[PDB]
Amino acid sequence: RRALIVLAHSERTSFNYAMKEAAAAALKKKGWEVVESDLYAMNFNPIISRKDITGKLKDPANFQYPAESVLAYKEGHLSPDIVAEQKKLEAADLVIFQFPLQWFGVPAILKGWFERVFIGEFAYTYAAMYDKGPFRSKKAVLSITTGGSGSMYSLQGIHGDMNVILWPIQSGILHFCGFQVLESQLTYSIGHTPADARIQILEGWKKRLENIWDETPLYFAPSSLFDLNFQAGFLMKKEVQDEEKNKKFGLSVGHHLGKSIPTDNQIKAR
Amino acid sequence: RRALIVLAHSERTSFNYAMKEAAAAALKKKGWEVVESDLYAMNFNPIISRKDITGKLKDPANFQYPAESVLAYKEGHLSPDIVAEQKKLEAADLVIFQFPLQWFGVPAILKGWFERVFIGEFAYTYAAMYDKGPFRSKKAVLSITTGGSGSMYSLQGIHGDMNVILWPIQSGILHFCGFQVLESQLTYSIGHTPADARIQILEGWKKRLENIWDETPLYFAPSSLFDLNFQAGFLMKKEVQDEEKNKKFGLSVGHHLGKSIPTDNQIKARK
Ligand SMILES: Cc1cc2nc3c(=O)[nH]c(=O)nc-3n(C[C@H](O)[C@H](O)[C@H](O)COP(=O)(O)OP(=O)(O)OC[C@H]3O[C@@H](n4cnc5c(N)ncnc54)[C@H](O)[C@@H]3O)c2cc1C
Ligand SMILES: Cc1cc2nc3c(=O)[nH]c(=O)nc-3n(C[C@H](O)[C@H](O)[C@H](O)COP(=O)(O)OP(=O)(O)OC[C@H]3O[C@@H](n4cnc5c(N)ncnc54)[C@H](O)[C@@H]3O)c2cc1C
Ligand SMILES: Nc1c(S(=O)(=O)O)cc(Nc2ccc(Nc3nc(Cl)nc(Nc4ccccc4S(=O)(=O)O)n3)c(S(=O)(=O)O)c2)c2c1C(=O)c1ccccc1C2=O
Ligand SMILES: Nc1c(S(=O)(=O)O)cc(Nc2ccc(Nc3nc(Cl)nc(Nc4ccccc4S(=O)(=O)O)n3)c(S(=O)(=O)O)c2)c2c1C(=O)c1ccccc1C2=O
Repeated sequence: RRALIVLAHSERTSFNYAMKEAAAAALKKKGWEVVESDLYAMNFNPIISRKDITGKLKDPANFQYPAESVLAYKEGHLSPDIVAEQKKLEAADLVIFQFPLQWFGVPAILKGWFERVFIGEFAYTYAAMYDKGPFRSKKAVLSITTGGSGSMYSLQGIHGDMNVILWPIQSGILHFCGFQVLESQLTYSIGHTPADARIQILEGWKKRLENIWDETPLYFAPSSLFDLNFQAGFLMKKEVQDEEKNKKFGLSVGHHLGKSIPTDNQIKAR
Repeated sequence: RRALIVLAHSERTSFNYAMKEAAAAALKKKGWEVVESDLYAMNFNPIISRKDITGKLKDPANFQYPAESVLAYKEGHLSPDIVAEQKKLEAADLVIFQFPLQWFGVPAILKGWFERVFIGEFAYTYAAMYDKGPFRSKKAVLSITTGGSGSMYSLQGIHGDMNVILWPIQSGILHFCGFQVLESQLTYSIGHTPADARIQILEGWKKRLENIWDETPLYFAPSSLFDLNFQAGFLMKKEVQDEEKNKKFGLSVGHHLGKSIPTDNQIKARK
């Protein structure tokens, strides 16, 4: 069992670093082979460019990134820092994303990590996406710390449902490539947590990773219910559309179908 | 009136760049003072660090960006790039974010732009946020070109409702700082769009800009319905919670209240 920890924070004194290192000690004691990826420490470049391709470009005039990136992968002409990361992606059974919440999403350095590493054919394919994604036998977690409390991200909060915020990350990025997303570890208002309570959070996180691989993941609508061709528009099957019309709740946050959204569908397991 | 355009594409030969240039010339046509912000061309730094503070750090031992960046702004110890961008904001009346949809969100360079430019005390404040935000006089628009199609992001699409994908950007980032978000300009299935069809998209976009200041912005639950208190935990007033009990719809995407979401809340204007 091998695991990969990705950390997007610039400081060592950060609670994210402490939250990272805690995961390491907890998993290593369980017999895990853990590798890390402090994005800031590596001086990782999150900005995609034509230099991501180390081979002869197919069209140096009109450059299209999703075209040259797929070709380079099949020929081994991606940037050496991207290939290095991809080797860790496949070798790792569990992937942990540790970061502070930043403007209702991941930090730029992490967003750019996704963009450069999740290259077509490697991470995803339209002939094998979501349920059939390359990373099927793999589980992903989100370990986030926010400045705001949990009430502010409640259904009756000022910012809105936190479930909505985590959707374009856990669904469209993680699950899209086959990943099984587990229940996110949410840390609301960490800047306002008493000293001896912070110490407890580290323990609840370390105890969790003792039996995390046997957890029940979040629910997504399986693609077995979609047409999955380019002429139908990848829409849902009418056999199912007529079935889901008698229900009160939608399938998921993005697959709500103009009706009620399942409580904590993106934070709590089904 | 002044307009700011923030372009996020590495390629000059991209349709996003065409969409930027066409938007520029259309505004200058109507006597707009147009300022541009080509991130890739500006070699903009998208990563936050203590390097963002040129002065002396309050605590180089235990460094915290949010609490340390607010200080530099107050005293004027911010990086020249950040300040040069913060001035373009304040000056302009209309902000346009031109970018390709990348992984169900914005490019890192644009995300980093938000992270370094939008600093506390300037862009936002716990007392002055959303409806009472600092940028409550200004308007913002999203101009997006996606790979997938409109049906893929339809309600029954494999990807899901675009309104959900657009919410954390428009509500959590734009509106949070006071902005008035207009109807996003979505260009689906680009690359599968014919040449003569791509020349018409530009003109229609240039036409919309003619009377875009007189458009209706997207709906967001007014902060008046909430108790802006920490003892109340910034929740909806019980007076308001008892009003929205006999209803079968929420107020927005993030304020669905476990109920239904108003159709096209993040793409189509109110009513
Ligand atoms: C650009 C930007 C955008 C942001 N956007 C958002 C947003 O949209 N929403 C939002 O809610 N927040 C936002 N934030 C705030 C951000 O979420 C918080 O700053 C972050 O979650 C906490 O930072 P940190 O995890 O590095 O911990 P720090 O703030 O560095 O540390 C928190 C506390 O943990 C303590 N600590 C450190 N190490 C240990 C240890 N080993 N044991 C015990 N205690 C320890 C420290 O004493 C410190 O007081 C944003 C911040 C930035 C910079
Ligand atoms: C890292 C990454 C993540 C992505 N994530 C997503 C995602 O989550 N969802 C999604 O849907 N898509 C995604 N995409 C795909 C992305 O949305 C498209 O590649 C992008 O929208 C293409 O837009 P462009 O500005 O590059 O235009 P281009 O694709 O460069 O332009 C297309 C065509 O327009 C023509 N053209 C250019 N200028 C003009 C002009 N002035 N007049 C007429 N024709 C012109 C060009 O000749 C070209 O053939 C992603 C891509 C990347 C690289
Ligand atoms: N850095 C923070 C922080 S912090 O904890 O690190 O200071 C916190 C933080 N949210 C956040 C901000 C303030 C407070 N609380 C807060 N704030 C002030 Cl200025 N005064 C008081 N005192 C106060 C005043 C009157 C009544 C009661 C009280 S109380 O102390 O008992 O809560 N409380 C609380 S809470 O946990 O106490 O509810 C969360 C944020 C951020 C952000 O950086 C940020 C960035 C972008 C968007 C949003 C945020 C953001 O929200
Ligand atoms: N880069 C691409 C590209 S590429 O053009 O740049 O090579 C292309 C591309 N896909 C992509 C690009 C163009 C179309 N356009 C396309 N094609 C056909 Cl055969 N028919 C129609 N008709 C059509 C026209 C308008 C509206 C709806 C429809 S409908 O077919 O969905 O009913 N449109 C269609 S389709 O789903 O509608 O078939 C997918 C994607 C991506 C992505 O990067 C990407 C990333 C994450 C998730 C998804 C994608 C992605 O889908």
